[PDB]
Amino acid sequence: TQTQTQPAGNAFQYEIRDISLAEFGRKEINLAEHEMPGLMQTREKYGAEQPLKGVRLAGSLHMTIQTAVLIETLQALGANVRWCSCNIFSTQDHAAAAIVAAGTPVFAWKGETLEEYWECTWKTLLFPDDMGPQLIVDDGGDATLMVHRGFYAEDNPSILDDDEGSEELAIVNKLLKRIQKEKPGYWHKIVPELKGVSEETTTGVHRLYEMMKEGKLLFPALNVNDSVTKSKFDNVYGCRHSLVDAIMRATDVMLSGKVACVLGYGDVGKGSAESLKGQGARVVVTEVDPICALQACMAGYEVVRIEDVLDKAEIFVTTTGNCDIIRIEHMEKMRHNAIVCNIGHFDNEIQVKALKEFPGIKRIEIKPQVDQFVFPDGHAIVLLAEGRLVNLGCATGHPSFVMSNSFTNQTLAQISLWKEKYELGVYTLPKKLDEEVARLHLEKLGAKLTVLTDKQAKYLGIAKDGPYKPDHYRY
Amino acid sequence: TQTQTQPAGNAFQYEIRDISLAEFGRKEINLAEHEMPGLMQTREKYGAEQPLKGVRLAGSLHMTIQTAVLIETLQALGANVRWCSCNIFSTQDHAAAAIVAAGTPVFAWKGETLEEYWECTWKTLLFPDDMGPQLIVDDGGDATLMVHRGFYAEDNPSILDDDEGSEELAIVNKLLKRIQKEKPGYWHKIVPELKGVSEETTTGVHRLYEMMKEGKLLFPALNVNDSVTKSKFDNVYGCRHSLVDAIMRATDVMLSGKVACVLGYGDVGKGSAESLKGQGARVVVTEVDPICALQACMAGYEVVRIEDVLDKAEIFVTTTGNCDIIRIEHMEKMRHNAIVCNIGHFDNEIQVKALKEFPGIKRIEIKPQVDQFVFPDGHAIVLLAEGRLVNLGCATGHPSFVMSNSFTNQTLAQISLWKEKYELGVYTLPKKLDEEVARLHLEKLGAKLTVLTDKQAKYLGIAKDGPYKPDHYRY
Ligand SMILES: NC(=O)c1ccc[n+]([C@@H]2O[C@H](COP(=O)([O-])OP(=O)(O)OC[C@H]3O[C@@H](n4cnc5c(N)ncnc54)[C@H](O)[C@@H]3O)[C@@H](O)[C@H]2O)c1
Ligand SMILES: NC(=O)c1ccc[n+]([C@@H]2O[C@H](COP(=O)([O-])OP(=O)(O)OC[C@H]3O[C@@H](n4cnc5c(N)ncnc54)[C@H](O)[C@@H]3O)[C@@H](O)[C@H]2O)c1
Ligand SMILES: Nc1ncnc2c1ncn2[C@@H]1O[C@H](CO)[C@@H](O)[C@H]1O
Ligand SMILES: Nc1ncnc2c1ncn2[C@@H]1O[C@H](CO)[C@@H](O)[C@H]1O
Ligand SMILES: [K+]
Ligand SMILES: [K+]
Repeated sequence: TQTQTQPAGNAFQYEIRDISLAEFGRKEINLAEHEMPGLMQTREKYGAEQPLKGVRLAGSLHMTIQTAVLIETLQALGANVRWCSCNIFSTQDHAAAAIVAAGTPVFAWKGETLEEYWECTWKTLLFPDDMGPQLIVDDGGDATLMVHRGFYAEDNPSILDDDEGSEELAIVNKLLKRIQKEKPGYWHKIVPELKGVSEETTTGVHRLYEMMKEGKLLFPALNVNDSVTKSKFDNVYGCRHSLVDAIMRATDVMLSGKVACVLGYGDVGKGSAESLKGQGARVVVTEVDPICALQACMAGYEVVRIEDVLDKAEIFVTTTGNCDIIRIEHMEKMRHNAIVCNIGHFDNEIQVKALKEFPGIKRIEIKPQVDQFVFPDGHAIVLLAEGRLVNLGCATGHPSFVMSNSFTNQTLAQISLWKEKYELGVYTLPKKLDEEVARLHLEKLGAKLTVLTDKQAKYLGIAKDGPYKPDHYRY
Repeated sequence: TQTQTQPAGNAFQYEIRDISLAEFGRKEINLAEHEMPGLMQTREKYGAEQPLKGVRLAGSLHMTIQTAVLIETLQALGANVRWCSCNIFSTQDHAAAAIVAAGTPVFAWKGETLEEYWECTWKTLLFPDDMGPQLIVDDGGDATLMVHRGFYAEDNPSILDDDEGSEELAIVNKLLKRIQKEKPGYWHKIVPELKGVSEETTTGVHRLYEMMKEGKLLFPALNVNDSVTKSKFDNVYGCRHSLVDAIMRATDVMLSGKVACVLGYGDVGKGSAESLKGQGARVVVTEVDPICALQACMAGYEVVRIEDVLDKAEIFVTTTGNCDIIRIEHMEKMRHNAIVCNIGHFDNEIQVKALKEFPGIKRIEIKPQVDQFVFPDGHAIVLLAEGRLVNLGCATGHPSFVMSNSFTNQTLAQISLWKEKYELGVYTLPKKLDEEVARLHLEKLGAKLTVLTDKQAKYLGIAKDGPYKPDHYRY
């Protein structure tokens, strides 16, 4: 994909698809602001204080219209922002253009190659005068991964020669090796000034705990995914909206009456099942966790192993955050034109590589991000977004109103990481702030909260203004 | 209510309504055993070990057919059991009779007075030879309350002279005064031998933390309510079944098209709203917690203050565990024959006392536990179960299959309290045991659980046999 970079001598750097989309992007941002009252009210509340004044802030998170409102909230609070997407297909090019037109470095376009993706991550982290970010907003942990690998590779450069059998890790290694030649010691220079990362998603938080357990985490992390107002809203209701949206845009297939296999029944699987059930699909669920499996049964879904429904299901959606959920031997047995997609993580929930390399397979692009793979025996499957996040790759991701929850959490997390003294570890926002995120969205919905009386507050032993629930409450 | 006590010289004591109901109770217990695979498999698993051999075990928990299977599970593991109900209307007299016919002390019948209720609690706690329980199963904390008040009043008997403006506390104080006269030092004798309590319900757990906060808890407690397989199944799906069941049995009123006000949207409120929505009611929800309120909005419910639906709703259900949810000034404004009921706690969610004492009000019993209160202006309301737990008071409570979750947790909690050396505090069962509770119920449902491969287990950093989720996971 041919891109536009900043003119020579421009005040700031960028790389996007098309700056002429800016006016359209700005119109949709204006509409989205009205749909994001929590984010806009937080922008107003902290505006005078300027809590992020001058902070070098790098974000690696889907460059959508919703993220544009987050970027401009962080800027309204004083931050000096650079941004890239965290997925090669998730950028909305009009959002990127509108943000560049406002003067902000963005390195993101829809349809990046993997090489381009990591080059964009580097451009985002590299601030002028060979500086780095003082705070990072991350979704999936790729920016955090690059910082850590760059730092540890400066101590032991041989790790840049072990790709672990991963073509993508080879890309990262080659980039880091080039940076060692161009900017020796860069990562050791910038890590002491990087005061924290706020991480958006379940897989990114898992990566943070891998690092913290090995004693390798280099700076504090705020787990935004596990705010109640994120995990229980974005992951559930966001996917309820955006999964079926993407399937409809990509394929225009009727869901009603079809068997749809949802693999996983965590937060994303729960919302995904509801997304399809609302259209009259008969949803069947796979799970490894017996509690989640029992929840699916109590919702009226049949709990199956994938092999049990290869002759029945015509839609498969992976939601696990795990590897090798839909294997090549499964796809060999699927019904003709069965739709195969992933809403969980990266691209390894489906064995996309083994599918592409299957002997004698023929690939036909129906349209961008919709690929029919025809097997020699004559049956085909339809893969969406090359097995990457389908809601963002084939539609527009979650709608603004729910992203206002997630991004109010991100804003408060950035403020907290900057103002508070966190030790090395992974933290969550206090429950009273989590409650505030929800509270800010009630007025637009016409929802009126009841206020505890003095007698009731004493009876329950809680304050009228919260927090209302014990620390361990599950909602 | 005329009761039957054991014959003079009987091997054991009891007080129930009618022993002739035993054969009917036993038939329903036989059916319920098939619906409770978690309990029945737990019997087989721990049968040889006899982990509760000889343990004096007192239960204060709704004397239902489901509790009969729990009692006989505890006995099948060796326990020496005595039982009473924790609510004056919740006993199923046939269940009580079937358990007495099997040789077990039960002090419970449907329609006790408050004085009789506390006399039954005392008969349950008092073991032969002036002994007490070594373990307690409690639901709502009444037995735990009596033990603590008995112990502390032996140090300061003037505690028994302060009724605190409560007729029911006056009943407890009068009984404790008699026990001080008949058996001085009884509570100081039995407390050192009482190894723990396992508490079934949200309100009882709240009481445990209040005692912990005051430094007054006298023995360890296992919080059964907050097992995942209890709170997210019993409190939710149990009420989804048993709320509408009770409303239908009590009133035979069509829910479809009516506005039904559910006050509270925690676990019980969530299940209650689903109970009514399934019949085409238009559910409106009240809440003090903005997170729970936002969840209700995302489910398509209008969130209101009760005052905005007094001219609309014809059903009101309190689910809060809090006091003074439905006030007399609300009931004065309700639509004619509006149904008013409580599925939360005790009898103070609705201002039943103020209703009974309202000037000029007329009470007409339609049938047991269904009372029409006719106001002087001609409008009436229909109060269910005198404002006590409506599912247990006007129907049969939760169905056996979901109680198998709760009662497998109770069984495991009793085993744990007996075998492990807990300190003074409130504890929950380990996640792997919580998962086991769910796993035991999958076969009857036909659910097929997937097993992680070695590669997937390594990828996620978990064991193939669990636990599958972080400690703080909310499901
Ligand atoms: N695309 C989006 O917009 C979006 C939104 C939120 C989160 N996410 C991503 O979605 C993924 C899931 O997130 P979550 O919050 O639902 O996590 P979760 O832990 O709540 O749920 C994942 C579930 O997958 C199950 N699972 C794991 N391996 C399995 C297997 N082999 N077969 C069947 N089930 C299996 C687990 O038991 C678990 O219940 C993560 O990668 C997360 O980052 C994506
Ligand atoms: N009848 C049954 O079979 C049964 C089953 C389970 C639990 N319970 C009982 O039900 C009650 C609720 O339990 P839970 O697990 O749902 O507790 P919970 O804490 O999950 O929910 C209670 C909800 O009530 C809300 N609330 C409190 N005061 C309010 C007010 N004035 N107006 C509106 N909302 C208000 C709280 O914000 C909370 O979300 C407890 O008393 C519990 O012991 C009964
Ligand atoms: N419209 C969107 N804009 C930005 N991020 C999104 C959008 N929809 C979903 N996401 C995020 O993508 C993450 C997965 O990488 C989810 O945790 C979710 O918060
Ligand atoms: N059928 C039943 N038998 C015994 N206890 C029940 C039944 N239905 C509901 N309960 C319990 O009553 C408690 C409320 O006192 C709930 O926590 C729930 O576990
Ligand atoms: K969107
Ligand atoms: K029942």
